[PDB]
Amino acid sequence: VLYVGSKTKEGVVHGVATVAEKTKEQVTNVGGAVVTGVTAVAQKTVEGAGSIAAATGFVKKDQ
Amino acid sequence: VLYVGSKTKEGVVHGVATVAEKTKEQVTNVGGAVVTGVTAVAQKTVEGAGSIAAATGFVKKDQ
Amino acid sequence: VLYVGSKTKEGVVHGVATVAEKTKEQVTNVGGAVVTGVTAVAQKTVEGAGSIAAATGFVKKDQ
Amino acid sequence: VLYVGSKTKEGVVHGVATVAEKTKEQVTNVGGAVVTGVTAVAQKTVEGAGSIAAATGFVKKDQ
Amino acid sequence: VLYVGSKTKEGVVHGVATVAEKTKEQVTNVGGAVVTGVTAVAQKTVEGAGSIAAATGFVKKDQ
Amino acid sequence: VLYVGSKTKEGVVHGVATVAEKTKEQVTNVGGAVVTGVTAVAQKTVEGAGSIAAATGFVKKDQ
Amino acid sequence: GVVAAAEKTKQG
Amino acid sequence: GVVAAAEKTKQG
Amino acid sequence: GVVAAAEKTKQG
Amino acid sequence: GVVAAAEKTKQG
Amino acid sequence: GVVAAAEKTKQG
Amino acid sequence: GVVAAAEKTKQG
Repeated sequence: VLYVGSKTKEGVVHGVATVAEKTKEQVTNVGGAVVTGVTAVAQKTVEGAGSIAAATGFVKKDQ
Repeated sequence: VLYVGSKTKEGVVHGVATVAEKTKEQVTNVGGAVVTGVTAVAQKTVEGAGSIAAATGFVKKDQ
Repeated sequence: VLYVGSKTKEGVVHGVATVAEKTKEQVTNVGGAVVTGVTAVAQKTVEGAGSIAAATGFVKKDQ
Repeated sequence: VLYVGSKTKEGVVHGVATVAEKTKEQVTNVGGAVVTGVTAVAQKTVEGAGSIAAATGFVKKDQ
Repeated sequence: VLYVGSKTKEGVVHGVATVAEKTKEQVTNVGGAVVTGVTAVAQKTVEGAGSIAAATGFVKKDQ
Repeated sequence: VLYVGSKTKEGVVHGVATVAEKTKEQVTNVGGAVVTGVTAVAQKTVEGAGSIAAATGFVKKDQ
Repeated sequence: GVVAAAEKTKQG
Repeated sequence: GVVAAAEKTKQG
Repeated sequence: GVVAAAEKTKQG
Repeated sequence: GVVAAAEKTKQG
Repeated sequence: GVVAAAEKTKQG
Repeated sequence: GVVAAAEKTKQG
């Protein structure tokens, strides 16, 4: 019984319940970005960036 | 029974309940960014940035 | 019984329930990006970026 | 467009979210009645009694 | 378009989300009644009683 | 378009999400009744009683 | 007549 | 008459 | 008459 | 250069 | 340069 | 340069 660096928990999601009742959902984009409905998401990243729900219209970089 | 660096918890979500009742949801963007409905999200990042619900219209950088 | 670097948990999702009742979902994009309905997603990344629900309209970079 | 006795609503429950985090629940009865944890319950009754969460130890009625 | 006795709603449950995290649940009864965990229940009754979560230890009725 | 006694709804359950995380559930009864975990239940009854989650220890009725 | 009973002894 | 009973002894 | 009974002894 | 376009006409 | 466009006409 | 545009005409 030493428990060195053990029984850890990092980047965990559990026990999620969700109900979504809609009559008319309508997404309409022109030259852009849309992110809708992200749920029950977990991750762990080492030596690097971590992004889960990102949106970007555009990254225009000319000469 | 030493418990060195053990039984930890970092970046955890648990026990979430959600109800969303809509009659008409309508998203409409033109040359932009929209993020709607992010829920039950967890993460851990080491040596790097961490972003969960980010939006950016555009990153225009010319010559 | 030493438990060195053992019994760990990193990038885990469990116990998720979801109900989505819609009458008319309509997505319509022109020259853009749409991400809808991401759920029950987990990952672990070592020495590199980690992205789960990302959207980008466009990455136009001319000469 | 007359709408006689229409578009009614009687005995309805909707849009309920609940989280219950316990470490040790213990029920122990001897010759009695226990009701625990009633939620999201609806009903309609015509010409008769309506009971939802009732408890009764005993109804002893001898000769 | 008359809508006589139409578009009604009686005894309805919808849009319910629930999370229950326990470490040790223990029920123990001796000669009794236990009701635990009733959820998302609906009914309609005509010319008669309506009971949803009822408990009764005993109904002893001798000669 | 008359809609007489039409488009009705009576005894309906819809859109239910549930998560139950336990480590040790233990039920133990001796000469009794136990009802645990009733969910997403609907019914309609005409000219008669309606019971959904009922418990009764015993109905002893001697001579 | 009916009878119900319980008992929980724990030394230590 | 009916009879119900339970018992849980645990030394230690 | 009916009879029900239970018993759980555990030394240690 | 790239071009995208959409159009939805509905009389009635 | 890029171009995006949409149009939704509905008489009635 | 980039261009985005939308238009929604509805008589009635």
